[PDB]
Amino acid sequence: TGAHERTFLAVKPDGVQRRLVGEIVRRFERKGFKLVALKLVQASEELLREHYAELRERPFYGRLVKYMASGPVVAMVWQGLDVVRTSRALIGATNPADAPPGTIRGDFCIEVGKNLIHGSDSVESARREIALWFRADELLCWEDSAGHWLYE
Amino acid sequence: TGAHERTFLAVKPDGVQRRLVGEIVRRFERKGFKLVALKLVQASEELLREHYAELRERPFYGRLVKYMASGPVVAMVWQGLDVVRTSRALIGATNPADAPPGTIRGDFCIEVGKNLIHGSDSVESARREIALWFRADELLCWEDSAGHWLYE
Amino acid sequence: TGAHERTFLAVKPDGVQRRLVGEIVRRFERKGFKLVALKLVQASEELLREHYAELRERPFYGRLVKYMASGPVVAMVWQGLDVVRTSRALIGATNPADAPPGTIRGDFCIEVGKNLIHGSDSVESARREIALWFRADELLCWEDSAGHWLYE
Amino acid sequence: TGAHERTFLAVKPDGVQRRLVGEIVRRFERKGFKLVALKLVQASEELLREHYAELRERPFYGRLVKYMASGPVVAMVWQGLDVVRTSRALIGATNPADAPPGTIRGDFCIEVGKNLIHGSDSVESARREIALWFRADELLCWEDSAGHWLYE
Amino acid sequence: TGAHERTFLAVKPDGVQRRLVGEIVRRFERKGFKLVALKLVQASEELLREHYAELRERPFYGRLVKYMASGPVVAMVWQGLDVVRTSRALIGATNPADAPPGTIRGDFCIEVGKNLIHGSDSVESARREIALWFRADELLCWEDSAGHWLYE
Amino acid sequence: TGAHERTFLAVKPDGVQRRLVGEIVRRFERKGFKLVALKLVQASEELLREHYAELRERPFYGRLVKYMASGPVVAMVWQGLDVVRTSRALIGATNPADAPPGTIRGDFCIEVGKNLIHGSDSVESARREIALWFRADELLCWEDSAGHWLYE
Ligand SMILES: Nc1ncnc2c1ncn2[C@@H]1O[C@H](COP(=O)(O)OP(=O)(O)O)[C@@H](O)[C@H]1O
Ligand SMILES: Nc1ncnc2c1ncn2[C@@H]1O[C@H](COP(=O)(O)OP(=O)(O)O)[C@@H](O)[C@H]1O
Ligand SMILES: Nc1ncnc2c1ncn2[C@@H]1O[C@H](COP(=O)(O)OP(=O)(O)O)[C@@H](O)[C@H]1O
Ligand SMILES: Nc1ncnc2c1ncn2[C@@H]1O[C@H](COP(=O)(O)OP(=O)(O)O)[C@@H](O)[C@H]1O
Ligand SMILES: Nc1ncnc2c1ncn2[C@@H]1O[C@H](COP(=O)(O)OP(=O)(O)O)[C@@H](O)[C@H]1O
Ligand SMILES: Nc1ncnc2c1ncn2[C@@H]1O[C@H](COP(=O)(O)OP(=O)(O)O)[C@@H](O)[C@H]1O
Ligand SMILES: [Mg+2]
Ligand SMILES: [Mg+2]
Ligand SMILES: [Mg+2]
Ligand SMILES: [Mg+2]
Ligand SMILES: [Mg+2]
Ligand SMILES: [Mg+2]
Repeated sequence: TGAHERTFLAVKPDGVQRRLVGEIVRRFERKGFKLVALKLVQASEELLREHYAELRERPFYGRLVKYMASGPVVAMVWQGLDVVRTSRALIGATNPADAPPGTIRGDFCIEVGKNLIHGSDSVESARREIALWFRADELLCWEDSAGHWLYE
Repeated sequence: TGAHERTFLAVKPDGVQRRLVGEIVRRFERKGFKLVALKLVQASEELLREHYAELRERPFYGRLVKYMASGPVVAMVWQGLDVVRTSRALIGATNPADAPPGTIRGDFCIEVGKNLIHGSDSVESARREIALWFRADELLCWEDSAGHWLYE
Repeated sequence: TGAHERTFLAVKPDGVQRRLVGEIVRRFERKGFKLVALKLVQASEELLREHYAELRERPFYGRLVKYMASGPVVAMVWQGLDVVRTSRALIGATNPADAPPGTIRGDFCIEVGKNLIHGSDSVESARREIALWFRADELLCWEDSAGHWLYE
Repeated sequence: TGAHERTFLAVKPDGVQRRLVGEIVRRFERKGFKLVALKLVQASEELLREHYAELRERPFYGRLVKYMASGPVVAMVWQGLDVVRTSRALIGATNPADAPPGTIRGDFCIEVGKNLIHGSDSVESARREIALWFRADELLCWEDSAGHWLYE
Repeated sequence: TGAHERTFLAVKPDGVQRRLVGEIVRRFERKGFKLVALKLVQASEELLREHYAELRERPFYGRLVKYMASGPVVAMVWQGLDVVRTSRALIGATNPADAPPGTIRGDFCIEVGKNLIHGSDSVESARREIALWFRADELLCWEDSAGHWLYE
Repeated sequence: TGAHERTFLAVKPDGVQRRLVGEIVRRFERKGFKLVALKLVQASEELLREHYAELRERPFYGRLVKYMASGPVVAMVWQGLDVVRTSRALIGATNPADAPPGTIRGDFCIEVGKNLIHGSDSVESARREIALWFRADELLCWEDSAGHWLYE
């Protein structure tokens, strides 16, 4: 897919509550990525248990699911070259204490449980997460007039 | 409704294309308003013709509808005291040439046909537009921890 | 006093709680005014009752005093030409609904009771307020290297 | 000329010294205007005396000319619909004390002699000033990919 | 102390003179740390010689003390989990040439002697510096309504 | 030359088209570097072939030259201690995928061909590039009043 690669990002409840949705979106916009889906949702525990299926054996799993179900999240899909890996780099390490200044977590967060945002960790994860959170008809193709200035 | 008043805002295609979605959202966030719904959509001509029903006899109606249907828009609902009138003030006059610096249109736009954003013009318009664009289950009630610092 | 005019500003508890101290300070810094005093304090009811002596007959007086005593404020003195009147303009109208975008209240606030900041309303008020909140030895004289580029 | 209208702007020495060149340029860029010329120069007294010929009888003329010749200025030409009048609005009133917050002078200046920037006051003034400061071969025609999103 | 850990920061004279006090405070605010003390002061040589006691053998010690005593500084205490180590990371390396973009020194400074800010290098250093610069009654306890969104 | 070291930077056509000229200039301004030359130009292929002489055997050379000649660039000279190496660090790695957040390319770009800006790679390169792009009389000496706060 190359430049058509996509990732799933979600602003977590702490990001909404601390009024950082615009700030986060703006960082992906200024980087050059293309927004292809967006909605504010209250995720069910059922969806979240599937979202985090791979973490089912971790001791924080129960609390992570409860937390993510506790308030609104902003679900998003972004498109562009290497968007999965690059998004992860813009977000910064899982634990904000390891995330350098300049990253979202490095600039805005302190603790692993309140780290503002989720990003898919691979192309395959993004495929799964996009399908889980969004119908095909919520993913928009639009002609991106900036593309000429971001890509050869 | 008082502090529960709501308005409908939409970032128009020019706002998406020029990468101002985050910028716009951030201005409503920093003002203190509560985001209660959000989605990126491709609006149909049918929806837009009803959205702009009051302008049906004006000669720009056709091209307004075509333009708004020509690319993705970011549909939003914001909640708070006097949110309809205050949102209109943050956005600025219809014609950007009359919108002072500090407003969205005053800072970011030049011409009336490319003026970035729609806001409801009254509480009754907001009522109609919210129902037209969003189901009840897309409008989220969340406990706003900032509310104590915005309201008495 | 001319360019030596001074005003008293205070970031109110809502400004501290919403993390807008730096934002506010930065607006006075970028304007060209000279910071001559600064401290984070918890104001007593006794001080606040005198600070707001002129409002003693108003129905919001009791609640205003209690609120301002309820949490830390950032007390400040700024110096420069016409600083009292210009600070009031940067802050915006008492009621944020009347404060245009570009002002502190217009950009960041909604309601008259949670309006972020106090500014002296006149040179006489500033005289009184500066004396009430700060000792002479908390007001600092420093050689301002920017002064040649702000003043003729 | 319509959307091909042009104005002459100059960041004055105080704007260079206070490091606000980027800030100012960014405000015209975000507004949608097209940059068609730009250079850092040290203007001669001869040029400045002609630039300000209409102010020759005013008491500040001598000091204005000397000051503008005392350091580098950033000379610019911007193009777009109503750019002369709109530029003046973004800049704000001559005397910064009358320039509201949101404008360049309202946000960044205090005194009439140190007011950061010059803008042409009319289409005829811009014609004269552009010719005086720039050769025809310093004014660049480029295909503006944003134009589709700023104009009908 | 965990989340009650505290560090001492000081904006040095160059930070005040270049008008970066707001900018610096804003970076600590947006990170989530809690401001518990703040004042603008002119530090004595006596205090500064003790502040920098560990550097007494170094060749820049005399000049460092003189410089820090030469103009106002903004003394601060910040509270939060791992605040001492994280503050140092937000500030960046001692020598700004080694401080990456995104850090305060990486974004705003060039030279080791003009590096904007001091931060305690350990919990014990912070304890000592807090006691040296502030009385107990200048350190404020306030109920932090954002804490729920920064900490588990 | 020490603090008199100079580098050549150029905002490439993508930086002009995406409206990031002010943003880029502002980063060099806030760092403390001194702007000593600036112009918007349309570079000839002849000049660009010499500019990029060392890359003549690389497969992108033809397309790089054509691209850089295809639209306006903003040519600049900046002065200060270690400005060549530090500029390169602020810009970030050639390939934006390797450029961390906080850098220009890390924040604003995706692909190596659309990476916003050129910076000299050494003191000798800067010497050559400055002479190639600018006459001696376009390089300005001005007294930098901020220098006392950037340098010891
Ligand atoms: N030790 C922990 N305690 C609490 N929450 C944790 C912990 N480790 C991870 N989490 C949370 O779970 C989320 C998912 O964990 P994981 O998938 O391993 O990391 P990532 O989100 O970086 O892919 C994290 O982003 C974080 O909010
Ligand atoms: N003369 C015009 N030509 C083109 N578009 C127009 C014209 N007048 C208004 N419009 C467009 O129609 C939209 C709706 O018009 P109106 O409802 O009167 O204004 P507003 O959006 O400020 O409530 C405007 O926001 C603008 O984009
Ligand atoms: N009607 C009101 N209800 C609640 N609080 C009010 C009301 N009017 C004023 N206040 C509060 O009292 C403060 C002081 O009032 P006043 O001195 O008249 O205004 P200002 O602060 O603009 O000088 C206001 O800034 C506001 O926070
Ligand atoms: N009384 C004054 N003292 C000092 N400088 C002044 C005075 N009046 C005007 N100036 C300066 O002269 C410039 C040109 O004056 P004028 O052309 O009337 O204003 P404008 O710049 O708004 O077109 C102003 O921008 C200001 O910098
Ligand atoms: N070689 C030097 N020349 C001048 N000043 C220096 C030098 N090295 C360090 N300093 C200054 O002394 C301060 C204290 O030194 P040190 O305690 O090592 O650094 P830090 O502030 O990073 O803990 C530095 O922040 C810097 O301003
Ligand atoms: N593989 C490539 N494909 C396309 N363009 C490239 C490639 N490698 C380099 N370039 C472009 O050519 C410019 C010059 O390359 P080079 O001089 O090696 O890098 P730098 O700009 O870091 O000094 C780069 O900045 C980039 O825009
Ligand atoms: Mg994960
Ligand atoms: Mg309307
Ligand atoms: Mg009052
Ligand atoms: Mg004039
Ligand atoms: Mg130290
Ligand atoms: Mg190179």
